[PDB]
Amino acid sequence: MVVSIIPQFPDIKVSLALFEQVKNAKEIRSKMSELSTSFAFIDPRLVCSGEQMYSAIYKTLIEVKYNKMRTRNLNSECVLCLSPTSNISDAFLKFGIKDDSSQLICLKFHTNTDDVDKEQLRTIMTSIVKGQEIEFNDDNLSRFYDEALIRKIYKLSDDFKPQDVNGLSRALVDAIQ
Repeated sequence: MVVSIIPQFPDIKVSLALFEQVKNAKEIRSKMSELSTSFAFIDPRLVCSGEQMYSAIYKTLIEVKYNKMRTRNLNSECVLCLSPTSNISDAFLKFGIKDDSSQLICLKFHTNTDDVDKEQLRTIMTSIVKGQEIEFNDDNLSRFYDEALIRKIYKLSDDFKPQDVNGLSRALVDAIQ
């Protein structure tokens, strides 16, 4: 897993873990709203890069710090900011894990943590998720995204013709920012 801190928001830490060969996506999805106070579970088919996720996390803390929290918690707020929609139920429907998900991103905002307990967190995540943790990095995210779904959901122009994941990513960061 990765623990990420934005310089201009020094008291917030976000942990990101990536899981593959996930077996219990259905069970997790059924408890998604209840689980949101502890984790967001995001469908990697919609996420092509780390910078996409970091851009969403930044946008989240900006909206919350310099505006208003629209949802019940930061984990959910981040899913809302990752998505083009203004409605959280729509964001969960599109970006949350699906019954048929075989990979997932597990995200958690820590506000009160002075120093994240990485072994405890990993233990809890793996108690909830039945799958194999792999590194949260661009090499792995590049494997699991679905350009078609991404194009449709972020409303990318058919004219828009990226040459690689870097180009696609850059356009998503733009949509998000």
